[PDB]
Amino acid sequence: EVETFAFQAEIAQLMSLIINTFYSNKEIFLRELISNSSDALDKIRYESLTDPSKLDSGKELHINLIPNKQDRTLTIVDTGIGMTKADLINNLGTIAKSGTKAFMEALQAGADISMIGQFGVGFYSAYLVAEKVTVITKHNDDEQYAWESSAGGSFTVRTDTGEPMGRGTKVILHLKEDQTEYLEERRIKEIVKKHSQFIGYPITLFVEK
Ligand SMILES: CO[C@H]1CCCN(C(=O)c2n[nH]c3cc(O)c(C(=O)N(C)c4ccc(N5CCOCC5)cc4)cc23)C1
Repeated sequence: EVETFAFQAEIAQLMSLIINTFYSNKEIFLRELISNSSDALDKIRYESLTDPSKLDSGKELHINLIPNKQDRTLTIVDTGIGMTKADLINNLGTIAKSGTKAFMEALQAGADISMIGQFGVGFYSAYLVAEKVTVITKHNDDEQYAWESSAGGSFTVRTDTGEPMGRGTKVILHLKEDQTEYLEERRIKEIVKKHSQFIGYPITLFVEK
Protein backbone atom coordinates (compact mmCIF):
# COMPACT_ATOMS: atom_id res chain seq x y z
CA GLU A 1 0.00 0.00 0.00
CA VAL A 2 2.19 2.90 1.28
CA GLU A 3 5.96 2.71 0.57
CA THR A 4 8.47 4.87 2.51
CA PHE A 5 11.73 6.03 0.84
CA ALA A 6 14.81 7.91 2.08
CA PHE A 7 15.56 11.15 0.15
CA GLN A 8 18.94 11.23 -1.65
CA ALA A 9 21.46 12.54 0.98
CA GLU A 10 22.00 15.89 -0.90
CA ILE A 11 18.22 16.55 -1.14
CA ALA A 12 17.76 15.72 2.57
CA GLN A 13 20.62 18.24 3.33
CA LEU A 14 19.00 20.92 1.10
CA MET A 15 15.59 20.37 2.77
CA SER A 16 17.05 20.85 6.29
CA LEU A 17 18.88 24.01 5.08
CA ILE A 18 15.59 25.42 3.63
CA ILE A 19 13.59 24.57 6.80
CA ASN A 20 16.17 25.98 9.31
CA THR A 21 17.57 29.11 7.53
CA PHE A 22 16.17 32.48 8.61
CA TYR A 23 14.92 33.85 5.26
CA SER A 24 12.06 36.39 5.04
CA ASN A 25 11.64 36.37 1.15
CA LYS A 26 9.48 33.18 1.30
CA GLU A 27 7.04 34.23 -1.51
CA ILE A 28 9.52 32.80 -4.13
CA PHE A 29 8.00 29.29 -3.48
CA LEU A 30 4.86 30.26 -5.51
CA ARG A 31 6.93 31.48 -8.55
CA GLU A 32 8.93 28.20 -8.43
CA LEU A 33 5.81 25.94 -8.30
CA ILE A 34 3.98 27.87 -11.09
CA SER A 35 7.22 27.65 -13.22
CA ASN A 36 7.30 23.81 -12.62
CA SER A 37 3.58 23.60 -13.69
CA SER A 38 4.40 25.65 -16.85
CA ASP A 39 7.23 23.12 -17.75
CA ALA A 40 4.74 20.17 -17.35
CA LEU A 41 2.20 22.02 -19.56
CA ASP A 42 4.92 22.73 -22.17
CA LYS A 43 5.76 18.97 -22.25
CA ILE A 44 2.17 17.70 -22.83
CA ARG A 45 1.59 20.54 -25.35
CA TYR A 46 4.75 19.53 -27.29
CA GLU A 47 4.00 15.74 -27.22
CA SER A 48 0.37 16.34 -28.35
CA LEU A 49 1.73 17.95 -31.60
CA THR A 50 2.93 14.50 -32.80
CA ASP A 51 0.33 12.43 -30.89
CA PRO A 52 -3.01 14.27 -30.41
CA SER A 53 -4.41 11.24 -28.45
CA LYS A 54 -2.15 12.35 -25.50
CA LEU A 55 -4.89 15.02 -24.89
CA ASP A 56 -7.71 12.35 -24.60
CA SER A 57 -7.17 12.71 -20.79
CA GLY A 58 -7.98 16.47 -21.05
CA LYS A 59 -7.51 19.22 -23.67
CA GLU A 60 -7.48 22.25 -21.28
CA LEU A 61 -3.93 23.43 -20.47
CA HIS A 62 -4.04 25.62 -17.34
CA ILE A 63 -2.93 26.34 -13.74
CA ASN A 64 -5.41 26.73 -10.82
CA LEU A 65 -4.46 28.32 -7.44
CA ILE A 66 -6.72 27.17 -4.62
CA PRO A 67 -6.30 28.71 -1.13
CA ASN A 68 -8.27 27.06 1.70
CA LYS A 69 -8.23 28.97 5.06
CA GLN A 70 -10.20 26.25 6.92
CA ASP A 71 -7.64 23.50 6.08
CA ARG A 72 -4.68 25.98 6.01
CA THR A 73 -3.71 24.64 2.55
CA LEU A 74 -2.64 26.23 -0.72
CA THR A 75 -3.14 23.91 -3.71
CA ILE A 76 -1.51 24.45 -7.14
CA VAL A 77 -3.25 22.31 -9.80
CA ASP A 78 -2.07 21.92 -13.40
CA THR A 79 -3.15 19.76 -16.38
CA GLY A 80 0.43 19.11 -17.56
CA ILE A 81 2.12 15.82 -18.52
CA GLY A 82 2.07 14.49 -14.89
CA MET A 83 4.54 12.09 -13.29
CA THR A 84 5.05 8.32 -13.37
CA LYS A 85 5.92 6.14 -10.32
CA ALA A 86 9.57 6.08 -11.66
CA ASP A 87 9.64 9.95 -11.72
CA LEU A 88 8.39 10.19 -8.11
CA ILE A 89 10.68 7.51 -6.59
CA ASN A 90 13.90 7.61 -8.69
CA ASN A 91 14.29 9.70 -11.87
CA LEU A 92 13.47 13.27 -10.74
CA GLY A 93 15.60 12.83 -7.58
CA THR A 94 18.51 11.39 -9.66
CA ILE A 95 18.54 14.44 -11.99
CA ALA A 96 18.14 16.84 -8.97
CA LYS A 97 21.42 15.45 -7.39
CA SER A 98 23.87 17.69 -9.37
CA GLY A 99 21.68 20.84 -9.10
CA THR A 100 21.25 20.31 -5.33
CA LYS A 101 25.04 19.88 -4.79
CA ALA A 102 25.74 22.97 -6.98
CA PHE A 103 23.05 25.06 -5.21
CA MET A 104 24.42 24.29 -1.73
CA GLU A 105 27.99 25.18 -2.89
CA ALA A 106 26.58 28.48 -4.33
CA LEU A 107 24.84 29.24 -0.96
CA GLN A 108 28.25 28.66 0.75
CA ALA A 109 29.75 31.13 -1.82
CA GLY A 110 27.20 33.83 -0.78
CA ALA A 111 24.27 33.06 -3.17
CA ASP A 112 20.70 33.88 -2.19
CA ILE A 113 17.97 31.16 -1.62
CA SER A 114 15.94 32.98 -4.38
CA MET A 115 18.41 31.52 -6.99
CA ILE A 116 17.09 27.93 -6.22
CA GLY A 117 15.21 27.68 -9.60
CA GLN A 118 18.44 28.22 -11.57
CA PHE A 119 19.56 24.78 -10.17
CA GLY A 120 16.42 22.79 -11.12
CA VAL A 121 15.42 22.29 -7.42
CA GLY A 122 12.84 25.12 -7.05
CA PHE A 123 10.19 22.64 -5.74
CA TYR A 124 12.02 22.32 -2.36
CA SER A 125 11.41 26.07 -1.66
CA ALA A 126 7.81 24.87 -0.81
CA TYR A 127 9.39 23.87 2.60
CA LEU A 128 9.97 27.62 3.36
CA VAL A 129 6.18 27.88 3.92
CA ALA A 130 4.88 24.27 4.25
CA GLU A 131 5.25 21.81 7.15
CA LYS A 132 3.97 19.03 4.78
CA VAL A 133 3.64 18.78 1.00
CA THR A 134 1.24 16.30 -0.69
CA VAL A 135 1.57 15.83 -4.47
CA ILE A 136 -1.16 13.99 -6.46
CA THR A 137 -0.11 13.12 -10.01
CA LYS A 138 -1.44 11.33 -13.11
CA HIS A 139 0.63 10.63 -16.28
CA ASN A 140 -1.05 9.00 -19.38
CA ASP A 141 1.27 5.95 -19.18
CA ASP A 142 0.70 5.21 -15.44
CA GLU A 143 -1.75 5.07 -12.42
CA GLN A 144 -2.69 8.04 -10.17
CA TYR A 145 -0.16 8.45 -7.31
CA ALA A 146 0.14 10.40 -4.06
CA TRP A 147 3.68 11.53 -2.99
CA GLU A 148 4.10 13.13 0.46
CA SER A 149 6.80 14.52 2.73
CA SER A 150 6.99 16.46 6.00
CA ALA A 151 10.79 16.45 5.39
CA GLY A 152 12.81 14.67 8.13
CA GLY A 153 14.69 12.69 5.45
CA SER A 154 11.83 10.56 4.03
CA PHE A 155 8.90 10.60 1.57
CA THR A 156 6.06 8.21 0.78
CA VAL A 157 4.54 7.09 -2.54
CA ARG A 158 1.15 5.27 -2.75
CA THR A 159 -1.49 4.67 -5.45
CA ASP A 160 -4.08 7.44 -5.02
CA THR A 161 -7.65 6.27 -4.23
CA GLY A 162 -9.14 9.80 -4.25
CA GLU A 163 -10.85 11.87 -6.97
CA PRO A 164 -9.41 11.02 -10.47
CA MET A 165 -7.67 13.98 -12.05
CA GLY A 166 -7.51 12.82 -15.70
CA ARG A 167 -3.90 14.06 -16.23
CA GLY A 168 -1.57 16.48 -14.41
CA THR A 169 -0.22 17.41 -10.98
CA LYS A 170 -1.84 18.82 -7.83
CA VAL A 171 0.65 20.28 -5.23
CA ILE A 172 -0.99 20.53 -1.75
CA LEU A 173 0.92 22.83 0.62
CA HIS A 174 0.04 22.26 4.32
CA LEU A 175 1.21 25.71 5.51
CA LYS A 176 3.08 26.55 8.72
CA GLU A 177 0.92 28.49 11.27
CA ASP A 178 2.88 31.75 10.65
CA GLN A 179 2.64 31.44 6.81
CA THR A 180 -1.18 32.04 6.39
CA GLU A 181 -0.62 35.28 4.37
CA TYR A 182 -0.27 32.93 1.29
CA LEU A 183 -4.03 32.08 1.66
CA GLU A 184 -4.92 35.77 1.09
CA GLU A 185 -6.34 36.64 -2.39
CA ARG A 186 -4.52 40.07 -2.54
CA ARG A 187 -1.23 38.41 -1.46
CA ILE A 188 -1.45 35.60 -4.10
CA LYS A 189 -2.33 38.22 -6.82
CA GLU A 190 0.67 40.40 -5.82
CA ILE A 191 3.08 37.39 -5.98
CA VAL A 192 1.71 36.17 -9.36
CA LYS A 193 1.85 39.68 -10.97
CA LYS A 194 5.46 40.22 -9.69
CA HIS A 195 7.00 36.80 -10.50
CA SER A 196 4.72 34.99 -13.00
CA GLN A 197 3.40 37.73 -15.34
CA PHE A 198 4.95 35.95 -18.42
CA ILE A 199 3.62 32.30 -18.09
CA GLY A 200 2.04 31.01 -21.36
CA TYR A 201 -1.04 29.33 -19.77
CA PRO A 202 -4.04 30.80 -17.89
CA ILE A 203 -3.49 31.03 -14.12
CA THR A 204 -6.87 31.05 -12.32
CA LEU A 205 -7.12 32.09 -8.67
CA PHE A 206 -10.05 30.31 -6.91
CA VAL A 207 -11.76 32.83 -4.58
CA GLU A 208 -13.07 31.28 -1.32
CA LYS A 209 -16.88 31.50 -0.77
C1 LIG B 1 6.73 14.86 -5.41
O1 LIG B 1 6.59 15.69 -6.54
C2 LIG B 1 7.67 16.51 -6.77
C3 LIG B 1 8.90 15.68 -7.06
C4 LIG B 1 10.03 16.64 -7.03
C5 LIG B 1 9.86 17.56 -8.22
N1 LIG B 1 8.49 18.13 -8.36
C6 LIG B 1 8.31 19.36 -8.83
O2 LIG B 1 9.26 20.01 -9.13
C7 LIG B 1 7.03 20.03 -9.09
N2 LIG B 1 6.52 21.09 -8.55
N3 LIG B 1 5.42 21.42 -9.08
C8 LIG B 1 5.11 20.62 -10.13
C9 LIG B 1 4.08 20.56 -11.05
C10 LIG B 1 4.08 19.60 -12.03
O3 LIG B 1 3.12 19.54 -12.95
C11 LIG B 1 5.12 18.65 -12.08
C12 LIG B 1 5.11 17.63 -13.13
O4 LIG B 1 4.11 16.99 -13.30
N4 LIG B 1 6.21 17.42 -13.87
C13 LIG B 1 6.20 16.42 -14.92
C14 LIG B 1 7.41 18.13 -13.70
C15 LIG B 1 8.54 17.48 -13.30
C16 LIG B 1 9.72 18.16 -13.14
C17 LIG B 1 9.81 19.52 -13.36
N5 LIG B 1 11.02 20.22 -13.21
C18 LIG B 1 10.97 21.67 -13.02
C19 LIG B 1 12.33 22.31 -13.23
O5 LIG B 1 13.27 21.65 -12.43
C20 LIG B 1 13.46 20.31 -12.83
C21 LIG B 1 12.15 19.54 -12.59
C22 LIG B 1 8.67 20.17 -13.78
C23 LIG B 1 7.50 19.49 -13.94
C24 LIG B 1 6.14 18.69 -11.16
C25 LIG B 1 6.14 19.67 -10.19
C26 LIG B 1 7.34 17.33 -8.00
